[PDB]
Amino acid sequence: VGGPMDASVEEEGVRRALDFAVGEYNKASNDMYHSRALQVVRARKQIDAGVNYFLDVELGRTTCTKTQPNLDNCPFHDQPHLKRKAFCSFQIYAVPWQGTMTLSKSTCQDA
Amino acid sequence: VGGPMDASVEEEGVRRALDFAVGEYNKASNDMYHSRALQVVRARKQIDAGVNYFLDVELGRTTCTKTQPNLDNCPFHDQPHLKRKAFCSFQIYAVPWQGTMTLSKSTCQDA
Repeated sequence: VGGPMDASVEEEGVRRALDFAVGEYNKASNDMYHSRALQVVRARKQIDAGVNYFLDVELGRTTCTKTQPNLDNCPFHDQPHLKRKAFCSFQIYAVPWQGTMTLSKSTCQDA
Repeated sequence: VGGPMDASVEEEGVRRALDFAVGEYNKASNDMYHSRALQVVRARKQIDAGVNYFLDVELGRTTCTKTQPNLDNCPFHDQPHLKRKAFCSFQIYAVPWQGTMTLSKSTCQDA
């Protein structure tokens, strides 16, 4: 009911996946020795569609603290050394059946 | 040709996305002040399907260094304090048209 279906380690995409993983494990790992798979205890897979949102947005620093109300519409800093406008690029990954979002990518260039 | 289609900031899922993002921006940010969107310069979206692989795997530390050949089939450490078997869970996100993989999740419990 909804979850990942089993797949044979024999399967092409699974070998690719498993090779990739062990690969990253070794690259990241700090061992001078190479590790490799003894045995795959379980391999499953899930086709999963989601929407990516790409938003390019200018943010302004408002005059309200995070610990106060109305934040939605309160006014931007006009004092000279207090103001900051940043320009940001956000990538958001949305799985709509699940109602969840993740910030995949985030840069603010700030100016 | 292949890339993200424009979407109206008026659109429901986009407001959700933009609110989510600014939200995370503030949570992560170190400012005592709240930032909010001045203007959204550009908003696009892409429906994108990929396969998730979930692999549960026991890894063994082999006797070969990373800087030598045959690593695919070379033998595990048998000396007592040199051997390590770990048991790992890897989540791999594959976009097959693009031929790319990402390690989304990775834990080795080590024993």
